[PDB]
Amino acid sequence: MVNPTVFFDIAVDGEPLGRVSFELFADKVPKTAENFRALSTGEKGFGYKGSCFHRIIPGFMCQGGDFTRHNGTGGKSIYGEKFEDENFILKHTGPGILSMANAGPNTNGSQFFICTAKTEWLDGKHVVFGKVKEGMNIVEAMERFGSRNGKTSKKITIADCGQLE
Ligand SMILES: CC(=O)N1CCC[C@@H](C)C1
Repeated sequence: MVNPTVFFDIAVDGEPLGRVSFELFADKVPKTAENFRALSTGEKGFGYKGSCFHRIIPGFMCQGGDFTRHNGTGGKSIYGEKFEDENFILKHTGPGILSMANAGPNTNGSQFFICTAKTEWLDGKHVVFGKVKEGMNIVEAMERFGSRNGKTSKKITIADCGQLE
């Protein structure tokens, strides 16, 4: 087929950091890939633009996607509020993996995370659906504004986002 590609233009307290692009595995997880793709373009009237990465843990991951409450408690999918775990075919093999954040089985909304390391303990618990294609240096830069518990030292936001391919 043709896995779509989306981008995020990251900012720190408004100051431009850089662009990160992701390939979405629509071929393996079509429903999960579509949710992220649609939220990246904002076609449903809501999405990632303007939202922040509320939890960043060095050597672990960068979490974001809460465009409703903006603190890790909200966010919503394009299929209503929450949707089921599609499948656990793909694993958290290393840095760059794009996966779904959740509050337990079948509670996928809009929140997601970018791994900065292999996180195999999350395999079978979080739906992996994409991977960073370009701008891993920017993800590594974001990681420097995080902390051990996850609280960020500065506001890391998605200044702009959309579809590339
Ligand atoms: C609860 C949840 O979805 N997440 C995202 C992945 C890393 C976890 C510590 C938190």
